[PDB]
Amino acid sequence: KEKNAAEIRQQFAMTAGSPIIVNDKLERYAEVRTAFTHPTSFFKPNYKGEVKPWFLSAYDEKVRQIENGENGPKMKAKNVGEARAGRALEAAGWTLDINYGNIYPNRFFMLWSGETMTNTQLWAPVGLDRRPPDTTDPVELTNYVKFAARMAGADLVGVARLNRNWVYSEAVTIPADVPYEQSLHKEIEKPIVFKDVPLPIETDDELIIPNTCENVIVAGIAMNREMMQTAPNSMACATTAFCYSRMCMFDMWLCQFIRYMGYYAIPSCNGVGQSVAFAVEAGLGQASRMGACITPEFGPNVRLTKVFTNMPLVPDKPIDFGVTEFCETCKKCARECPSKAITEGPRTFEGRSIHNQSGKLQWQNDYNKCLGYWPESGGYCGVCVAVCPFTKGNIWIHDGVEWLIDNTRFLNITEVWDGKINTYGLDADHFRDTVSFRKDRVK
Amino acid sequence: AAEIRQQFAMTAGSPIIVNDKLERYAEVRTAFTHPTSFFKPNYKGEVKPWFLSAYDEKVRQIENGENGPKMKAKNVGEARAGRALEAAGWTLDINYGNIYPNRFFMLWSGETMTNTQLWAPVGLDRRPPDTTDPVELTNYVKFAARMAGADLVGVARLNRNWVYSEAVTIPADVPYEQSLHKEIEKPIVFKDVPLPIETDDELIIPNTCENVIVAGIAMNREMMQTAPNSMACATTAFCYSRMCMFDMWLCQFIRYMGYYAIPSCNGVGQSVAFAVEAGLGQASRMGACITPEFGPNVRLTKVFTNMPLVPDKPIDFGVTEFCETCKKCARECPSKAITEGPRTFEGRSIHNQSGKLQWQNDYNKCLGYWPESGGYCGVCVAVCPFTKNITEVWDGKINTYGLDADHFRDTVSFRKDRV
Ligand SMILES: Oc1cccc(Cl)c1
Ligand SMILES: Oc1cccc(Cl)c1
Ligand code: SF4
Ligand code: SF4
Ligand code: SF4
Ligand code: SF4
Repeated sequence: KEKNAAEIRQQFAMTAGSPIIVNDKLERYAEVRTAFTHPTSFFKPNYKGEVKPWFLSAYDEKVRQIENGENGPKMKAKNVGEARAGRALEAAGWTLDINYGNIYPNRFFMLWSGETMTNTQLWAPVGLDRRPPDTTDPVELTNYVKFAARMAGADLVGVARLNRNWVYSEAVTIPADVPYEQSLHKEIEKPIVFKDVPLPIETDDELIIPNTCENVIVAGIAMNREMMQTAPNSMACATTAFCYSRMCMFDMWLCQFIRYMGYYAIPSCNGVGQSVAFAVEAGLGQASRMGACITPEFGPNVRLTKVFTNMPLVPDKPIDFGVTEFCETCKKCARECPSKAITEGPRTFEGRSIHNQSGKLQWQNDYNKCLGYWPESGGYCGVCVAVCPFTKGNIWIHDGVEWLIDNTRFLNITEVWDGKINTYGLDADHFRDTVSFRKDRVK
Repeated sequence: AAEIRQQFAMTAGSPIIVNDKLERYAEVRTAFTHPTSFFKPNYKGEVKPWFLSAYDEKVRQIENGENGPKMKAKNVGEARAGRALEAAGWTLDINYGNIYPNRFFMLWSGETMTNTQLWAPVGLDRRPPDTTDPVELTNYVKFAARMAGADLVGVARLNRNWVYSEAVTIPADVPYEQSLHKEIEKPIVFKDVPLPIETDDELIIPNTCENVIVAGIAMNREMMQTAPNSMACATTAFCYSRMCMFDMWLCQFIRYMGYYAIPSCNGVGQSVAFAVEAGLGQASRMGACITPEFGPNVRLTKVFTNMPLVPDKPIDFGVTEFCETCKKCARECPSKAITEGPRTFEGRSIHNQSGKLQWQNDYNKCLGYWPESGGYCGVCVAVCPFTKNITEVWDGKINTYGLDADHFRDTVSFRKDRV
């Protein structure tokens, strides 16, 4: 029986309700607490023992590997030119991303209003962003916005009501008068608040999201399997990087579509809130031991971005295809993790360190240990994603009655450069899995 | 598809036939820019820049619940959604085509880009190349081109006949808000200099700029078949933003490999000629490059570089002989812009470059239909055999970037077909 991704999603659909289990110690999480930004984790030694911002120490390791003809830690390249080429591809992939994630809200690409954008100015005579909505029916709007999402580069798209528990209490950002070249030295915190205002607006003191901001649209941006399977080496860094620029394009495209439909839209990429939780509530997939959203189509080998809006929409149903029970017995990511960051224990409500948000039931991982491996390896690792059985393209089988996971699944870089590739790194052997008709956009 | 393209490869040599009269063509002569064609009436009889008159028709259509000229939408909501999708598609494109060289997204150096600055401590853009072998470089850069969103990619030596003699641009310190009102003409010249450079007087391409890399960016078939209505405008628009990201991504890769790279999108030179010389397809009666995978339903962009590369062979799969007897685009064109006659070396008007054997079309007649219809037409692309209602499009099949899984296998690539 030929694989039917739509059938699979329908088979495992849940009844409505946020799947994330929480208790009374839950409070919104200040973004500065992530390992990338917090002072306790931001600094890492380089290979000479010099203590630096982690990404500068990682740069030192990239340079060292190129000079030594390596594609990764102790991984010899074919020659220096191949080592150089992998890092050139990685660096280029980030072209449309600011400071590794686009996290500053309402700066650079992540503007909360389209008014100053060159595209908005060019189109101003038509008045699409000033004319009241011609469609308020959530059913039709869901079909329109999901169609637009696929045009804008999403491989998966889902809708959820906005759960404010996953919106950061304070964002990391920069003052509005700070030019890019000083941005990394002038980062500040700024509260994200919800108020009775008509439009998203930023004051000197606050980023203000309107109380009318009902919905979040979550996109999955598929990474390339062959390149991620080289983790922790450079080609895994390149598929990561290119997908961050795809995320940025998605956010801007979709926000402009929503604005030109007469609503407002807030982009975010890696900023504003916790993408994994939104993705789980929007039904893209389930949380996992490693901490990523695992999808039926791509496993965890998929990036996430999201857009917040007042556009009326129909929320999607969460999905339960057994990930929690497989993660309970699998632990491959924990065993293979080069830094032992991933727990082999049970889920708890108690954060392992400052980097975890306490009060939600999850596997609690040590993300300072994870980040510490990045300067050592000169990359963004990804070994957990690479070894997860759900990342394999071969997991789904049909037994004549229904779909199921094949339990047998759970028991070099020159060839990548010389091997299979297609547009955006997508794989035509599986691309049919993300075909979409109206019936699977809105019910 | 790899079998087909090898089967139809020609021996080396530009297939475009030229004569002694050929001269490089000033970009201002295109119908989009030239003063004789730029102003068009709207439906009220008011003469405006053609795209503003076209805007007025889009507004009139939304108000009247239409997706195109005399084409009722399901309701006003559907009409609005089609124009919202079209407008959004252009997000990463400046003034319909990114033609101003070394402005906005089309910078000729990576030095000021936020990504280059972030990566500066690694020194990839200042380190000499570690690879000079054109075979390996061709494989690397084509792999990168596919990562960067090209559905097709080819390489040719740069033929300066197709580089505009003078570009349309704006002064470097003019802000976006005044760009449309302060467009100027600036020569593109070739000189013995190390790097692409712009002076007050000239855009200077180095004599070492040996090669052009041409990308095909596939449009969506269902949407283009709604031409001249709004969903054909939307697939057009989204692919212009795909073009811009391709140029920037690939230029950065080439720079981080130790070479220089000039992006262009619709600027700098004539994409159809470059695409034919790079083997993506053949010229056609309508004037487009027709590819085996997509026919003419594919957009083009290109990047110029001194990176050593292996030129691809031109391809001949019989387009010329088919266009000789077909004439379907010419009979369906709503403005009679496309000739039914034979190819000549003599342009029909200022908008054509004389001195090259081609079907000569009247591109002022084409542009005149755009304000009338409120869109970018595309009927010629839609009806062409090589290419093979709006509610059904919105309710129907779609996939990532509008690509089609029924055909996506045709653009799979291994090293054997890259070099
Ligand atoms: O969020 C990410 C992911 C990978 C690399 C970096 Cl630097 C940031
Ligand atoms: O080059 C193009 C193509 C379509 C529309 C416009 Cl305005 C320009
Ligand atoms: S490797 Fe195993 S335990 Fe880890 S996330 Fe994947 S399925 Fe779960
Ligand atoms: S990215 Fe690497 S170091 Fe981090 S959790 Fe995954 S396997 Fe461990
Ligand atoms: S775009 Fe339309 S008007 Fe222009 S040549 Fe093609 S069919 Fe004719
Ligand atoms: S419609 Fe016919 S004559 Fe026109 S470009 Fe296509 S094949 Fe050629």
